[PDB]
Amino acid sequence: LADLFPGFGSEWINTSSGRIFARVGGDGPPLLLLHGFPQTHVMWHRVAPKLAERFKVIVADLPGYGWSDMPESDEQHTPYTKRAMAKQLIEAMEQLGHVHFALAGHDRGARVSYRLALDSPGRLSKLAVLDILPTYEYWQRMNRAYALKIYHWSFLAQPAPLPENLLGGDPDFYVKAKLASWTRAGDLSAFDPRAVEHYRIAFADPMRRHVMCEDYRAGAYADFEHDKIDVEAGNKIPVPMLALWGASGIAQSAATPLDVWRKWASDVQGAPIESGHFLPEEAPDQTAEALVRFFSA
Amino acid sequence: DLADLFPGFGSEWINTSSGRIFARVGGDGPPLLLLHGFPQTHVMWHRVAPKLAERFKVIVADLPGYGWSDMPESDEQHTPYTKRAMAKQLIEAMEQLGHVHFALAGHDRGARVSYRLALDSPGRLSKLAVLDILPTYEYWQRMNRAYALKIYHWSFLAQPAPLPENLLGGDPDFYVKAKLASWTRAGDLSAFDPRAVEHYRIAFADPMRRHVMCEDYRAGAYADFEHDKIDVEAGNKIPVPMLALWGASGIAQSAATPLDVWRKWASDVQGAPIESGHFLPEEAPDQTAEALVRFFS
Repeated sequence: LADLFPGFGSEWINTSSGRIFARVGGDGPPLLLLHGFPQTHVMWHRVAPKLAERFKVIVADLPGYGWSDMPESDEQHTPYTKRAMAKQLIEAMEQLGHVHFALAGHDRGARVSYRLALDSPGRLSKLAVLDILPTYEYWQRMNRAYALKIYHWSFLAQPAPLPENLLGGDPDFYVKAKLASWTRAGDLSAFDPRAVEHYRIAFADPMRRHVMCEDYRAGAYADFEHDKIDVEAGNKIPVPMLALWGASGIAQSAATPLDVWRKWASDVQGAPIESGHFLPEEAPDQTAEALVRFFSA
Repeated sequence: DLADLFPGFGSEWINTSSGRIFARVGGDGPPLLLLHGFPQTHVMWHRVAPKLAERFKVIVADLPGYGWSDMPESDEQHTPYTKRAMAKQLIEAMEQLGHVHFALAGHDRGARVSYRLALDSPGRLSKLAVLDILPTYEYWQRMNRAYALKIYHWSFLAQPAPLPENLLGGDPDFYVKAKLASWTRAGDLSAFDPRAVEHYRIAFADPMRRHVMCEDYRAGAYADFEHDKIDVEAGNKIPVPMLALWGASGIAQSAATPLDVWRKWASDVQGAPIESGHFLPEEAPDQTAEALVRFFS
C-alpha cells in the first residue's frame, strides 16, 4: 500500500475504545481530518499537504475504519454511533494534547464531526463538514427519490448478516461501485489509483465491512435518534462551521445545504464546490483552498 | 429435485406474445387465477389452491419472468416487468385458456399485477383479492425512514444493474431464505413447506431469474409508480369487488391501515387482517383459504 502522505508521521493513538490510526504532519493549530465511507484517512492525501503548511494536520482513520481498531459492536451499534466515535476521537486528540482543535470531516467523518460539535462544542475551534447534511435530515427527506439515491442508507442498515453476506461475494465490486457512483464523472478517474487500493484493501476485510454496516446501522437508529433530540430541542452547533458540498454530491440532492445547516448551526458558511461527493479527491485544490481560508480565520 | 406440491393439478405452458407462462391448473368451475410474488413462485399457493380447486378452476401461474415462465427481454424502462405489461401478458395467457373474465388473487408482486390489471382492464375480472399489499404508489408516497428500512429492498433492487444483481449473487440462498424468514410471523422458515422453500431457492439460484426480479423492482420504482400516479391523479378507482387481506404482522399494515388505503383505490373493497406475516397462504393457509373461498364463491 502506498504512502500518500510524504513526510507525514504515523501515529497509533490509544483510546479506551481502541487505537486510532492517524497520519500527522505539519505544524500550527491542530486540525483533525476525518474521512467517511467507503474510504480511509488516505482520501485526504491531496489536500492534507496544503493544510499541513498551516496546521498540524491529523488525518485519522475513523474508529473501526482503515487501520483503526474495530471495537466490538452491540445491539445498539454503540461504538459506531457518531456520538461514540466523536468521544473516541476526542480521547485520541487528548492523547496528543489537543483538547481544542479544528475539525474537518467528510461523509461519515462529517457526521462524527457535527455530532462532536453538538455534544462537545468546547473541543472545536472551527468545524468543516464536507458533502453532508445531518443524518436526521437525510432520513427526514427519505422520499422515493432520495430512497433510490441513497438506498445504501437503508440497505447497509439491514440487520446483520444480510448486507455483510451480500457484500462478501465480491467486495471489490461494491467498494468500486460506491466510489465511482458518487463522483461527478461516475467512474474512478478522480481517484489516485493508490488511494483506491487503500480503499479496496480496507473493504476486503469482512470485519471492516461489518463495521461499515454497523456505522450505517447506527446511522439509521441511534445517530438518527441523537440528531432528532437535538433538532427537536433546537440545539444548534455553536462552533463556527463551514459546510462544503459538491454540486453533484449527495447533500445537495436532499435539499439546499446551507438552508439546512443554518437550522443546525448558529454560525455557518457554505460553499458548493463543482464536484461529486468526494470533494477532497475530485476537487482537491478548491477543497484545500476552502478549508485553508476557513480555518485560517 | 423439486416436489410436486399440487397433486392432481395439471401443468400448463401457456403461450403469450411475450413468452410462456407456466401454470398449475386444477379444479373446475369459474376460473380463478392465483399470482405469487417475490421471491416466490406459484408453489406458494400449494396449501390454499386445493381448497380453492374445490369450487374453482384454479390456475396457479408463475409471473412473467418468474418460476418457470419465460423471461421476456427487458429494456431500459423495464417494460415487460412493469405490472401493466405483466397484466397484459397474463390476460393474454388467460385468453389462451378461453378465460376472458376471471377471478384473480395475487400476493405481493402478483397482487401488484392484479390491481394494475383491475385498473387497466377491469372488465377482465369478476372479483379481485390482493394479499398483503398496498398499491405501489402508496408505498413510495409513504416512504419515510421507517418504511425505507422496512422495505429497503424496494430501493436496493431498483438500483441500476448490475449493482443488485452482483450483490444478490454474493449469497443468493441466504438472501432468498432471509427474505422468506424475515417477513414471516415466526421469523424463521418454519411456516414454509421445505419443498416449497426448495422451489423458491432454486428459482432464486438462477442469475437470470434474479435479474428479472430486479427488473420487476426497477419497474416498481419507476413505471409502476408512474402508472399508479396517473390513476390517483385521475381518481381512477378499481370497480371490481375486491378483498384486501393483510398479515397482522405483514408488510402492508406497517405503512397504513390497508382497508382504509384500498378504499381510496377501490369502490367495493372488504378487508380482513390475517394472523400471519407477509406470506398469508403459507403462514395462515386455512384462514387465507377460507377468506378467499368466502369472497370468491
